[PDB]
Amino acid sequence: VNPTVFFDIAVDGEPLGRVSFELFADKVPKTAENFRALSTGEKGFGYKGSCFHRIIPGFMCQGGDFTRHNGTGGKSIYGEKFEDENFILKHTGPGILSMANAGPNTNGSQFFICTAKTEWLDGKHVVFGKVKEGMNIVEAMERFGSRNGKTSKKITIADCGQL
Repeated sequence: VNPTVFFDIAVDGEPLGRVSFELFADKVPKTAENFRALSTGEKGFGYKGSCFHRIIPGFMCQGGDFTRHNGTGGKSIYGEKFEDENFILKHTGPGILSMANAGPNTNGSQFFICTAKTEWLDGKHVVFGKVKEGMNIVEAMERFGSRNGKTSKKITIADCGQL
């Protein structure tokens, strides 16, 4: 059975709500395991306390840079970067979880939650999960974004783990 992980989201330190994700370990096991382990922190580092640094309404919410907090950092449990596992799954609509990258085979820890269908990312970003519960919380987060991605309040992962 595919693992489920949760983020508890806070806005300027005030609790907003919980989002849970199904990770498609049956189709992208290496990519799913990276996200799972970073969510539990079991390797000694991970997402707890990190922020969503880029939110564009009608597009996506981006996070996972837990070392520089602005899109220039992060690392995977396999090292600084790891390969594109496969592109079996596509960006079919809101709720899709996909890896951010800076070119072929440069996955780290950064990810984005799609809030729209983003078909032009198919075959370039590895899809590895989907929102299971709390899409309404993602929609609420989206309202703190802007056209250039800067957030009007600090959106943080106050807690996270495996359900």
